[PDB]
Amino acid sequence: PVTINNFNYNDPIDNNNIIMMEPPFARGTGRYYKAFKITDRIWIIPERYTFGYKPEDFNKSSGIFNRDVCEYYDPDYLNTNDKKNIFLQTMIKLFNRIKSKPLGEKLLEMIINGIPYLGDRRVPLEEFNTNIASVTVNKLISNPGEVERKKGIFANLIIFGPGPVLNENETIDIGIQNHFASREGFGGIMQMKFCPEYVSVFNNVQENKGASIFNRRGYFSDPALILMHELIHVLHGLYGIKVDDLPIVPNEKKFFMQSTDAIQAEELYTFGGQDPSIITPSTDKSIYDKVLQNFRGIVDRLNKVLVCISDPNININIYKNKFKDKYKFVEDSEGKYSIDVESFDKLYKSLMFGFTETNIAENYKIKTRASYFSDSLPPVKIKNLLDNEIYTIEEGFNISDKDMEKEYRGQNKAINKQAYEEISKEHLAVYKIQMCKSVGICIDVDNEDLFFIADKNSFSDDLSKNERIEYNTQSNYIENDFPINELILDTDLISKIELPSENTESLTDFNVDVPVYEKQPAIKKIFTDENTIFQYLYSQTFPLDIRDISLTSSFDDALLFSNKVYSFFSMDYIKTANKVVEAGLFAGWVKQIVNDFVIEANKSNTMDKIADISLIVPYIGLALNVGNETAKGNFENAFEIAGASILLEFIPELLIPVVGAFLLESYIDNKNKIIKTIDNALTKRNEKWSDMYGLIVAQWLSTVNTQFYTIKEGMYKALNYQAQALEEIIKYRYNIYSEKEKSNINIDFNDINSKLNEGINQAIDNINNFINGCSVSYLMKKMIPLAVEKLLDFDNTLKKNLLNYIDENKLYLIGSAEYEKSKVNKYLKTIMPFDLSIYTNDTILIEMFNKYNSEILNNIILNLRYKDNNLIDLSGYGAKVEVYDGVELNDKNQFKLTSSANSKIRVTQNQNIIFNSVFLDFSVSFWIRIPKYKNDGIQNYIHNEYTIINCMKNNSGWKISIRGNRIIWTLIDINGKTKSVFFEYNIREDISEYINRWFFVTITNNLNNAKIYINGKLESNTDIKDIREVIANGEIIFKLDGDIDRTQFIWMKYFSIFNTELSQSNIEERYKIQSYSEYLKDFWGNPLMYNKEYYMFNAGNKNSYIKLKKDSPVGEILTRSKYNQNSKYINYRDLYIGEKFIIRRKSNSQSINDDIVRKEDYIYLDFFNLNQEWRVYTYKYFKKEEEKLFLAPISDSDEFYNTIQIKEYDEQPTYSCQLLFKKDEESTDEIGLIGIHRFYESGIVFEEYKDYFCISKWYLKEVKRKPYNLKLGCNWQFIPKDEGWTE
Ligand SMILES: [Ca+2]
Ligand SMILES: [Ca+2]
Ligand SMILES: [Zn+2]
Repeated sequence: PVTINNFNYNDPIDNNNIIMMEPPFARGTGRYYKAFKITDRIWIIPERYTFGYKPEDFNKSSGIFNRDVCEYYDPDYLNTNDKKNIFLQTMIKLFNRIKSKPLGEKLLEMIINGIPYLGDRRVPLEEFNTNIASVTVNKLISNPGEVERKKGIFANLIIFGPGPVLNENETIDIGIQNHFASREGFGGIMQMKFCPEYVSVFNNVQENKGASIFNRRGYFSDPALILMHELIHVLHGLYGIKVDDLPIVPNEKKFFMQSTDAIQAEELYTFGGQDPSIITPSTDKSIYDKVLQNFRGIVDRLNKVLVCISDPNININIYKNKFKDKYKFVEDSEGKYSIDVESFDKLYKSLMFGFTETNIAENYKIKTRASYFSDSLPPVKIKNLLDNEIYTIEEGFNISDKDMEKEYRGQNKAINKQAYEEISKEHLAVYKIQMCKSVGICIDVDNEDLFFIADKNSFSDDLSKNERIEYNTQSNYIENDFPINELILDTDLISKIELPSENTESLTDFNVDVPVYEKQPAIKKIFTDENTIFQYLYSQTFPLDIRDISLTSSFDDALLFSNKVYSFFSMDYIKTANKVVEAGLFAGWVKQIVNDFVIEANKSNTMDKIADISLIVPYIGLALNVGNETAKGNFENAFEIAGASILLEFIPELLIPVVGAFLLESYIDNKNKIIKTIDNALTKRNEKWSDMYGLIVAQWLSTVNTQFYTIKEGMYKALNYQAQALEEIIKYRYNIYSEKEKSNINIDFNDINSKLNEGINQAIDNINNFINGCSVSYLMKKMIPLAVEKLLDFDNTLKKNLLNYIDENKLYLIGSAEYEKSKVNKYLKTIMPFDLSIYTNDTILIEMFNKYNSEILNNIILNLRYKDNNLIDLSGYGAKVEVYDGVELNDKNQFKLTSSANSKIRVTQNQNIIFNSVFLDFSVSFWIRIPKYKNDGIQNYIHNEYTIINCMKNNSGWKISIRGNRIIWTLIDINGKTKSVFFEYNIREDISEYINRWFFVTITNNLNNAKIYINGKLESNTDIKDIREVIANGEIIFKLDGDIDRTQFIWMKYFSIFNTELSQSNIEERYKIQSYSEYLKDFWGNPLMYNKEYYMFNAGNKNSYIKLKKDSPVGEILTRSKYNQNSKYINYRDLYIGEKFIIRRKSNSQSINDDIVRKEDYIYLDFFNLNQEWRVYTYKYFKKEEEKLFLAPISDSDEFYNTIQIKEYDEQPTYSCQLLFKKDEESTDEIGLIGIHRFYESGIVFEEYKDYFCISKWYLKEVKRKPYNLKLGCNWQFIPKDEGWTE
């Protein structure tokens, strides 16, 4: 158990637990400090830390010590005894809060027992030397009047009050002759500058801190966690493992980059959480090795130590025993000390990954920042930590009895205001970057708001070095984690060995290196005329001395006029916001513009499913103009084209080393070692893959995700500014009225602000998801594949290497040299799948990942789309696409393959996308229109199979071919074994849904089946378990190839590939998404047009058509003629028959050229009678359920309705549409729908039934039934002449 001593600042000196100490950095001169022993080996000195600081530095000046801290100054802190005593009592409570839990008590116990080795690098191995400034510190025994008697003592930790900057807590170790004992295994006296009342403030952007913009957002820190954070550094320092290694260093070549001090891996380990992942596994191991090496040096000293000259009273055994336990060395029955790998490993992990701020915060239920790389904010002052009404040893601020326990409400700035006070900005110092334009207006930006981007130098190149594979060689992995529960329950973790006496001989060699600090300018100017994020956000603010503003979509005016504020919301929203109204209409207006705000903010949930993009926040580009001029042009389009990478302010130069070559150890005649060797090189190869991935994740987190975090923050600020601006306008407008008018104006600013705030929170969530999705997208498509390339390159080089090896030893491999020849190939075969959770256990990151991977659209490895008269791949994987001259394309994303040699498309697929699941698992989807066979060429049509899409590599692959009325899918495994599945549509039907008609195809493949889907429905299946490997990433060729007729062609649209098997659900869903359009379709499936001749088809009367009756102004219904010629293979009904209709537009007399017919349009339905154009009418006064339509010349009789509204009642994809007659555009009185009705006719000679072109009210209720009755006689389709259909 740990004992926390008690005392008052005025208690008298006793030279034991209360002394006059001579601090290490005083170099043995200067005055002493009243020091209090709070526990063994730990001292508290309630005075300001002055070593290395000028006295005036304690005042706020025009400078700053650290560029990334809102520094608070106060030279009066601790300038009295009562203050010093308060400081003491406060420290006592914090230490008490700390040991209040097992985890904290152990940290304290580990620290107390982690006494520094007696000596350092300069000391001889056979000796213990206490006479160095990292081991002994002196205390003055003498009477106040002389330094006559000084005594030396051993100490582990000395804690002072803060230096010039109150909120800049720090742990310092002792350097002597340019070396640090605490960094080389010995350990040494640790010091700390600490301030308990002025704690840091932080807030999680992805989360809602009270979810109120008009209120204080954020959380303040539990000073006990802050202290435990520093105590972790102390623990590292004491055990001598606070080693230096390759640091994370920020790139600063660009003005938008954040400037900050280099960050050592130890710093990130201390914080824990995601941060350790920024330290590559490479460096992780480098550090592990350095520490191990340091321990080897100590264990060797223990086996050599003989005497201690410095203190003749030191008991060598007592210390050898203590140090043995400290470092967990093992001693044989003979007394020989040696390093035990298990014990070391566990001890190392415990100190670097067990004791972390993250793990501790979690155990003590204390809330803290998300990552070391989180924007710092202005600190707040806790009112009184000594008041149990506000802060307790057991719960800190989150006191349950006060209901401040849930959701860390006790640390919530908006909820626990009685706990703290805001700080006088007048005393805060903040490093700023002043961006001036070469002219000239200037903008100040906090160095915090810039983009932190790790320079390439931050990462290890170790992967590029050679490796020696020997029968004994083994893998190397360091899990950046540690089971906190076992750490807490570890029985032998805490020493049970006697702590030696702290009294020793006085220190006489005061040699030590003292740091010297100095401020630097708090403002750094830079010149740039760039109008990126910083400017855009700026243009959205206004001066405090200005209260009358106006919104404007002009970024340039906003900058030029203080009364002008930029808004990235809609033109309409902007106009309404600047409107001015009568007091009596003000309330209406307030409700209107506020609701409008929420609408605009909510556009953050926009979907773009047709472009295979689920979520997109359209206004991000206008709001920040971040990355590549994202404020110009249409953002959504730009995004569809280049994706996530267009949002980045800078594209990072990744470090992807060529994996060092392997060197295997040969063992002549030894059939065992030779094999081991081989096996090992294999395993090692896998370690190389993992290490490479970690290297990637590390760079992604510190150069990419960091930028995206900056963007999410920028959006939060942008949205906040918009609300503030609107609020400003509202207040201004309202205050223009008289008190009398105001009294009668019903307005509740609390509901307004609540409305805004809510709309913002919704938008923030959408924005956060969109951005995380982008980040993960960039990782997986722009980073990972490049690592895969070099990793596969490595594999190959290793492949021959291994073979050539087995080769040379085949002798000593005799009758087994074979069983391993394959063993090698079959290993370097199946590669390693990337798994984020392997390099981190951060909940947020893991979830981002799983979310991404659970979105089918991300399984798209090829998506050919039309753009600026050209087909490009928008999968994001960069496939190269060559579209040759003979290929015709349109902006309808339709492309045509002809019989010409140059009607061809070549796709060079990305070779670095994992596509070899090792069982075949992928899908292909596309729309197609296959022309009808030539009646005189039917034999060749059914006989000649021709390839349309071929993807082969080494006589293995897949292909789509066609033989007449049959489309075929074929696979060839590496052995030449083939399998196919096909879909054949019937060519003997009166009317076909497929011939010359656009239809959706989808082919799925999995270890067991090959399935063909047509329009969302499954049509064919083939068992493919037999098929072996199938190379599928070879070149893809789109071209007709086979004995085809010269007139043969094929139309294709939306060709795409997924590296997985699509479910019936996904397929049905893709069918619907791609079928959608505002416009109606024609019989063939192309968009319906105005001023285009069409024959009419009836879905309810397939073999019926319309003809003008000879003696009557009506349309009679005749039976379609059918295929005349003979042949046992074909049969169909003629389509180019009946009257030739033409759809005419209604409003806008902008001539009658042409255009697209959209659902709900009003039209005239005409047809050609000889040289004239007639029209279809309805007698307004028919009284029966149905009426025969009136067909006559164009005129405007008041007895006939002539206006028709085209409709779509079917909610599922269809080429049918319906025609409605309504009183007039306005009226909601539906006269009826156009269809066909049966009539009984009995003349003097003939007696029969005869169908007519009618209008009918019966259809009105029928079209509402579900499912939609496709057979309804009111379902029509328009057939225009098409080269794909001849009769
Ligand atoms: Ca790591
Ligand atoms: Ca302005
Ligand atoms: Zn730290």
